[PDB]
Amino acid sequence: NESDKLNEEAAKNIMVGNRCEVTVGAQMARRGEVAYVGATKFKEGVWVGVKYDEPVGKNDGSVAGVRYFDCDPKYGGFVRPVDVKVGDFPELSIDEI
Repeated sequence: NESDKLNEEAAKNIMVGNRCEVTVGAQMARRGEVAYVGATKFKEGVWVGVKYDEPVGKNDGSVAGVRYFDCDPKYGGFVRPVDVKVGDFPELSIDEI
């Protein structure tokens, strides 16, 4: 009950194309771009599909044979809106310093 409310609230400002940072549980934060926001076929509620900067995801934009977005293998992930912050989150990389 409380979780659905928290997820619905967090999703209101999450738009496809937004840069983002994903923090799932204990894991290291990972940045990418929002590729999907809304309901899916695999579980009820709101999901955020992310196209990650590094191959640190779990999918290729598809889950259970259903395509939701396009990306390379291991660059995609689906997480709950509460685990996603959107804003100016540029790619963590240093060319030369």
